[PDB]
Amino acid sequence: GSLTEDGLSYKEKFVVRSYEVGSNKTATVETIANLLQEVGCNHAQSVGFSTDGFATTTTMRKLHLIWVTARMHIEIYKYPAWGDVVEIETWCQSEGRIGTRRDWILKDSVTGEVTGRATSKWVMMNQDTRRLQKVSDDVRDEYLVFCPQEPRLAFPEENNRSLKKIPKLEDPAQYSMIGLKPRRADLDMNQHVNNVTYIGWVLESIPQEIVDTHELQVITLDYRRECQQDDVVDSLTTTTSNDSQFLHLLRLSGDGQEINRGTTLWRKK
Amino acid sequence: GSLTEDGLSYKEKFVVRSYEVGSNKTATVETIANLLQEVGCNHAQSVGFSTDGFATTTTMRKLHLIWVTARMHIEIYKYPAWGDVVEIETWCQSEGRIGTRRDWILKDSVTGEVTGRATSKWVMMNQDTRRLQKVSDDVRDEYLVFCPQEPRLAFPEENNRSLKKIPKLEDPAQYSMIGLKPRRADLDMNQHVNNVTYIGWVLESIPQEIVDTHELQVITLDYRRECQQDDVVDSLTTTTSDSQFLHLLRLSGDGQEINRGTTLWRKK
Ligand SMILES: CC(=O)N1CCN(c2ccc(Cl)cc2)CC1
Ligand SMILES: CC(=O)N1CCN(c2ccc(Cl)cc2)CC1
Repeated sequence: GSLTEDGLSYKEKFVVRSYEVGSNKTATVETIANLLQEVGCNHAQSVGFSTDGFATTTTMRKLHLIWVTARMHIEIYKYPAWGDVVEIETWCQSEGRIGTRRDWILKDSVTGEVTGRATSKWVMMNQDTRRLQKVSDDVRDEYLVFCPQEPRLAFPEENNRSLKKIPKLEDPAQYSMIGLKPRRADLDMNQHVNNVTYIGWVLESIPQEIVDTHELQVITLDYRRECQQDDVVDSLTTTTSNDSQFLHLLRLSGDGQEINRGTTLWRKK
Repeated sequence: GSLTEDGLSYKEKFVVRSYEVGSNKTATVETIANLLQEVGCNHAQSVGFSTDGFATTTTMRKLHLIWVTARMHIEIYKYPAWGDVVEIETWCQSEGRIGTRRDWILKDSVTGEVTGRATSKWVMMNQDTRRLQKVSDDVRDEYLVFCPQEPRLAFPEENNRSLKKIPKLEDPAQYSMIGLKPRRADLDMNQHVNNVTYIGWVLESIPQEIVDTHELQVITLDYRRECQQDDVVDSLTTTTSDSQFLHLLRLSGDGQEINRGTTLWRKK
């Protein structure tokens, strides 16, 4: 991997592994999400930011401040097959008062065609209190020199899917998968549940018949609260719709405290 | 990756990824196990065998025959750190009547030192009936041309840790983690639970204090029965001692055994 010529974005190539593919012999959306996270981590390492997933500065670290994902939106046109080389380009931009954004473009290395795209919205928060806080000018100034300042969007369209408001699923859910718990492989280096695990938990309540006869085209996920190492989660799904659409909700098994909500769009094979 | 000069082994390099490391910022044993499986798959692809994990021949495929792991034994001296390059060499050998074997040597790419080693025993069986079958001479002959015929062992010590018999844990277990279920990420391309998931399930019943103050040095795991997509598993552990543990994975309901194993941990 390497920063591009203008130093305002980062590119990396990946060969799809045997354990990274699903029933179609192509990479799963969780393998894609792991790769987006990996290239974001390598971009941070390339310019001196933390490499723990929070991409902090020394100033943020002494104030116990971190960057946290508020929303992840992924759209895949073609899932790469086992042994294929996928090239991923990533960049970040400030959105002032709303927070910050990281975008990605996935391409087939052989043809150069865009096979997928993703965007994520981030907010600054105190690590201990979990209270959101506005980024100071002195912290912001350290990041702007690594971002393009002219808008560069992976999703430029007028009222695109990445910005749509997601409603809360109402009981009873059409489908459910209960008692989901994270194991040590689901945790990052700081013992937090990896964002990719929540994607897997959302998809667990999709009926296998849909998975067998459709391909996942779009996934949007809002992150409201962290699932702790010892928490148990319920995954709820209701069909909202050639295409199938679902509304999703992840909540704690006991009190029903919401941790995530999202929507998925599937296309018939 | 590539076959070596003599064509009797295969080598591949891997750079450790950010999501592949544990609290020590070094690769987990599950990341190592995934890499061993990956290099075994690439070795099969490089000489025309199936690439689904069963490394079958056309003849085996028409008879519904597969190679299945009976035992996996891994010993790690140094876990590679995030961003390090690890080189893995793998080869396979026939053990006649006992079944077959795949071995691996892990090295630090920069220094060339051996950082780990692994061995696995395989048996042939019918995929539908699950009955073990003796390998025919015509099937065996297709594989021998890709194996060294002089013994080449990752664990040569006479009656070493890789060959020790594992006893069955007796109730009550000292520690337990119950109700473990596989999700779609735990399945391979043919919807079977990946062997690496069972390693993760075994380790779930190790107390976090041990994980926090020790490094896993050796793991031996016997595979008795497959956990299906809709099965629920209980993971049991009892200290037998460095720290040593006896492990047992069984179905949550009837207590049917799926795996047994032992782990050895070294104080940090
Ligand atoms: C970990 C990660 O991908 N991100 C998204 C981009 N981030 C960012 C922060 C400040 C400014 Cl001015 C611009 C961008 C925060 C961290
Ligand atoms: C999947 C896997 O790792 N293996 C290695 C050992 N195998 C093998 C079979 C026959 C002979 Cl003669 C030698 C070796 C089966 C495939």
